[PDB]
Amino acid sequence: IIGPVLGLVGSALGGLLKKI
Repeated sequence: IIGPVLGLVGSALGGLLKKI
């Protein structure tokens, strides 16, 4: 991927959303 950052944050973004 052009930027693994956007991909990694997006992952933690769904994990934080789980209990959000």
